[PDB]
Amino acid sequence: DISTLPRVKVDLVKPPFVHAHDQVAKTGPRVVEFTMTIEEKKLVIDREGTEIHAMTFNGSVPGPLMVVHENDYVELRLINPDTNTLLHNIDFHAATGALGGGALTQVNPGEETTLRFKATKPGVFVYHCAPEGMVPWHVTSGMNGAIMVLPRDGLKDEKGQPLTYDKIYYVGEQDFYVPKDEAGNYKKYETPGEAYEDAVKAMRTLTPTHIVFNGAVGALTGDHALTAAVGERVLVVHSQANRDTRPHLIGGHGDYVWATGKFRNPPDLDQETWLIPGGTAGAAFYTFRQPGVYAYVNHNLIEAFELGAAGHFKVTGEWNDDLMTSVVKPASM
Amino acid sequence: DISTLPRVKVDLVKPPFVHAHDQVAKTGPRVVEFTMTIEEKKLVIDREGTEIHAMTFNGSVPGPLMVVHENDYVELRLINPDTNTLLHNIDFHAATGALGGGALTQVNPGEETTLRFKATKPGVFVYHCAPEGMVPWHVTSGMNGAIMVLPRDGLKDEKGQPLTYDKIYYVGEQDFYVPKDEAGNYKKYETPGEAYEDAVKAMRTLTPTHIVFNGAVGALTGDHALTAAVGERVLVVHSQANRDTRPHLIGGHGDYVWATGKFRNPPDLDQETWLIPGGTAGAAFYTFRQPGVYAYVNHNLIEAFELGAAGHFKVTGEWNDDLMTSVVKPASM
Amino acid sequence: DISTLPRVKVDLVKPPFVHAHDQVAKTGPRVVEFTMTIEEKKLVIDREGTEIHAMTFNGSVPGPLMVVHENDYVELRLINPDTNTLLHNIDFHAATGALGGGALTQVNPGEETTLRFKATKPGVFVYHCAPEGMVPWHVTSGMNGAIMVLPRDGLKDEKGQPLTYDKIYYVGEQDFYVPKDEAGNYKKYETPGEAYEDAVKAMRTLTPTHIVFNGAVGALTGDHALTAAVGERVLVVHSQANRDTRPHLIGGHGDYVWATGKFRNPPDLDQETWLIPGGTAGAAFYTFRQPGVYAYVNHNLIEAFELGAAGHFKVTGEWNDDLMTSVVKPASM
Ligand SMILES: O=N[O-]
Ligand SMILES: O=N[O-]
Ligand SMILES: O=N[O-]
Ligand SMILES: [Cu+2]
Ligand SMILES: [Cu+2]
Ligand SMILES: [Cu+2]
Ligand SMILES: [Cu+2]
Ligand SMILES: [Cu+2]
Ligand SMILES: [Cu+2]
Repeated sequence: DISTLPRVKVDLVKPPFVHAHDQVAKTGPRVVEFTMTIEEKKLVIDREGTEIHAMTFNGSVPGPLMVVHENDYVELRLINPDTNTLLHNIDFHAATGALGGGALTQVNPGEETTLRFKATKPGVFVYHCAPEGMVPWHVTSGMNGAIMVLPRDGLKDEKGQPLTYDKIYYVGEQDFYVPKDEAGNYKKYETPGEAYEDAVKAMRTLTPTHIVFNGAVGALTGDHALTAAVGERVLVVHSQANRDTRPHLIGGHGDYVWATGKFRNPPDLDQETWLIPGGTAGAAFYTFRQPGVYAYVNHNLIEAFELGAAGHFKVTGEWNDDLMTSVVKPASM
Repeated sequence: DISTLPRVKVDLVKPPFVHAHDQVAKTGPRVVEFTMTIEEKKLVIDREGTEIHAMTFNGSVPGPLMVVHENDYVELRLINPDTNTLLHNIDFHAATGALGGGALTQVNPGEETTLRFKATKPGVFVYHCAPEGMVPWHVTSGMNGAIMVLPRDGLKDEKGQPLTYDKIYYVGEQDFYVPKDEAGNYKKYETPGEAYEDAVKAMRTLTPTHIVFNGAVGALTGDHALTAAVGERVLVVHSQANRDTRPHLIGGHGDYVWATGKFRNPPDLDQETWLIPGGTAGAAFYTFRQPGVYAYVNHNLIEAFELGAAGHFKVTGEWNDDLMTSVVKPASM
Repeated sequence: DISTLPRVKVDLVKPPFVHAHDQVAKTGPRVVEFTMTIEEKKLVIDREGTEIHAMTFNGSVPGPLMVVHENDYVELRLINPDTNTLLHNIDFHAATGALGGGALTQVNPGEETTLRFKATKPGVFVYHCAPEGMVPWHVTSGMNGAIMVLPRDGLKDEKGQPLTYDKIYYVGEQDFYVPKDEAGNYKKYETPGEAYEDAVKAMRTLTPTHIVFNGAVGALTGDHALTAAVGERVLVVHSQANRDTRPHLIGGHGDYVWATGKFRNPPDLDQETWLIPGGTAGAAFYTFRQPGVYAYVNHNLIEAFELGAAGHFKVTGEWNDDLMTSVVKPASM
């Protein structure tokens, strides 16, 4: 009887940070209550000032990472304020039935709904908007995020021993299809419905104009670089709701990788690069061994360094010359 | 001595249905006799009336699913009637030697051939036409299907216990490269050889104009939706002879997935989405838990909902409110 | 103390051949000394005479395969002669820290450097040039190769028994983005810096003009086909530094495949086709069972047969009619 279970309210935080949670469940099954408010907003996605109408869950691209344990219930209050202009809904790939919830959560501006589902399968999963006849348009406008369903006993390695992360980050990777004039210039629009009328043609090229982490070129750099210390164990959750990606930590590895995101499977070990299919979340565990700057990319390096799918870590601590050293620094002899 | 083995004739059926077979082999090794007749035909592939010259095995795109057991012999009589205009052949990815059979099966219009191979490796496998110098042209004209080579003791899970499907469907996914005029309009042609003269340029864009299940937009919808009941175990075989895909059951999962199709490997569990590389067949097992409409897509949602890679299931039975429920239906308060 | 370890000098050889090595380490950990000299050169990449400025490690596309054992030290002397025009560096995906070495190895024309790293993780790994702000440009100009880090006890199967190859080949697969005039004709240039000024636009299409093995259309055919004998065990290492590929041996299989290249994981069995993500090396083991010609392709067959990602094996020995036979040769009846 679900009414006899504990209810716990969670306040979500902005990616790439993740709300506070316990890896090992410290209670029995609960009803975990989340509220997300839909926001349509203009977003500047590149250094050039290119502007799109973003369709967001909770004001961000990606939407926030939700975290529960296996056989908890997710209870989502989804709010579509009348300041928005479109009909939206939500499909959880973690959920079973009703198109992942999409059939039950269609909210017009001025409406709200509350969906409950049982998180029966452990892993990281995409969630995304999916309105009939407008699915790729909403998704590729940024209206996607992810949910992590932890095993009740936390994460385990390929031999059944614990893997405990010290830090967790959520990297949402977004393909955008910004329409262009005949010369190749990106268009801007006053409303989402104006933007929509060039969108299907732009999408049908299957060629993104931009591919970004955390909603913009350079978003996970500078004052917003990801951080760690030598010795720290970091889980990087990575989603792509519409298009394949191939994450890579430049100067590191994925020590343990669930490339298709599902924790009942043993992780792949020692990955350089892994394929997260479009429509999937994956997760990589790494223990930092060297200080300094790292880049974290989609390893189609064009997509990374030209189209925006690149962020940075800044890592503190002790350089290990056994692991790597410059024997003779660059010089002319 | 192959001449001392039983011979069994199989009459093939039209995808997405699959000929009758036993999961667990009820006889010893056999010679399993199949006949396929090549048919070049005009095919309307979209709602707009776009017409291509399809190059088919047995009149369908995809060709039919053949089913045998490990260490059976496949004996295929391949017929190229003189009503056709091109030279064709067949390459089985299940087979060993002679370019999968392609080197031994070149048939002009008016010719037939009979190939035998031993199905030494269990899994689902692509088969496709592959005439020297015209390989992608034939494949991307629809001239591909798949063969399932079951283990003699049936399918097994990640721990060695039986997996028994109640229903099986074969989803062939086809990328087409329909040539366009300068404005973007799709061309039509009177013969395959006329179509060929714009084909290499269209293909070289690496950008399909259409991506369809069972040979057309909407083919696996309406009166041709796939069906199941709550509680039924369904195996969905999925092939793509030329281009990567990423299948996803909207509102379900792949409970057990062989994403690259080979049953000696333990399946991946609880997948949301999986990558079937171009040139591969994969297979997903799911037990339905909720009634209603599902969509089954390539989860590049542009490819799905704009280019045609989407079908439906209609599932009968009992809604499970523990698994999912609308707590507050969409409303304005 | 690294100074107390043996030093062994290796002279590299031209792909697809691989320098001599021991599968099972016959010494303790060593410092393995490699020298590579950077060469910018014009390269003809197709039958039509299309010419690019290749940026090479050691004169070849791909660069040579380096081979060491787990917990050896790689010590690379990287030489950038003043006959070159650009600044280059090297990132080892096998290495830990300093952007895989890229931060420590920036060499102007006329300079050299020596990097040492510990090969702590077994597998095949990409290495590539990666100069800040010019990364995809160098990589897609051919400036990438691979390194194999063998387990000290050699390769093992999915059950822990030895896998010993008789032959090894290295297939580097290169995506090129040759700029075109308005009609679609490929441009030529007198220097790399001239070529660079059309390069970012060509790359941003995400549509290669050419996709080749061993640096040119047809490079692994004719007098340069790969060779084997029936019964021989062959390891094919395959890398793609920038873009996904899907290798396939036409008329064979990958009996044991590490599709993402890392030997601590059990191989996938009996693969028809596998996905090597861009930014990765993979490795497939096969025992030949049939003589004759094979093709080895990227199984996007357009990429293979139109854009150049196809090579051949010529295999000697005994045809096995149990495995495959023509029962009735093509004929009209
Ligand atoms: O090595 N990462 O580009
Ligand atoms: O959740 N499937 O689009
Ligand atoms: O069967 N290989 O194209
Ligand atoms: Cu929406
Ligand atoms: Cu989805
Ligand atoms: Cu054909
Ligand atoms: Cu093939
Ligand atoms: Cu370089
Ligand atoms: Cu890299």
